[PDB]
Amino acid sequence: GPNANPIPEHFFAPYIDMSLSVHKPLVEYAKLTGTKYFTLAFILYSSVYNGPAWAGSIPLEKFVDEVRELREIGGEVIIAFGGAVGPYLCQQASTPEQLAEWYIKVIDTYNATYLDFAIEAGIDADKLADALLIVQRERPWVKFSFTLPSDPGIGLAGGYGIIETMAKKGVRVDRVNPMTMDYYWTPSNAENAIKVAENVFRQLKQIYPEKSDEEIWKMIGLTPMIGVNDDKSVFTLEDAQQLVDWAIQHKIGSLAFWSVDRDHPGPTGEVSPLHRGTNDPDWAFSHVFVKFMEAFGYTF
Ligand SMILES: [Mg+2]
Repeated sequence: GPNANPIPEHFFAPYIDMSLSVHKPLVEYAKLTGTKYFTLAFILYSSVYNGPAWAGSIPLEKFVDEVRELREIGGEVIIAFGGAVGPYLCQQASTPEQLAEWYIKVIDTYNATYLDFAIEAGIDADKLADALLIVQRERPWVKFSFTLPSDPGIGLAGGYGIIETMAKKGVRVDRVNPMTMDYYWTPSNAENAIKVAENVFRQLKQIYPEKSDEEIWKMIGLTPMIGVNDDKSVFTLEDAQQLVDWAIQHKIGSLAFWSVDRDHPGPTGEVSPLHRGTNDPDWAFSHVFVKFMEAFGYTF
């Protein structure tokens, strides 16, 4: 369309922390990473603006021009809410109507076609669902993704209840995107990411028993944390390659990772927003994950 582009059927849209002072133009990241799709993170409640803002108080509209320029090369974005720290819009809003108004302001500012709810903290899932019923009614072209903590012993944790609530309420669930990271008791590697994927497959089959195997895999995305994780385990470049190959074979809907600005070498094991604590060259993980899209027709 004139102000929005198609996202491929099998896509890779890694997270960019928009609040970092190192932030490059989106078009520059496209050139460097090889992907022209990104998940922009995170919108939170700003007390200063009494509404949505990046990391809870950078002006909402700051990146409109960057998104326009990315769209000029055929790129597109997913706008993400939430993340590790609150206050989330869905926590601060007193009513689902207020919450939907805020989500719609974000959609309208960016002409967004896809939203991501990265729900890590405790929330009122009923209020969220009620808000999203309003959003999908008013903005019926906007897809919803849910990015949620996971563990290779269980699949989704409390986030399972969120998806259950969505499905019951009749809220569209376009993507379920477990965060395959930070288990603490077992390492963040490809084997464990695949176990999470399999568990989530079973979880979604329970909610949507009428869906085919291929329909369920299409709903699933996986998001590792590249290189060193918060628990000192390391999701390696070999893990990336193994996961990409598995993802291609299973024809899953999407991959992402935390994060674009971490895709640089750094001192071994150091946790940073600016590098991944491994020795792989700049953009090495990005280039491996792009192979997922390339299997299914993508070229850039
Ligand atoms: Mg929120």
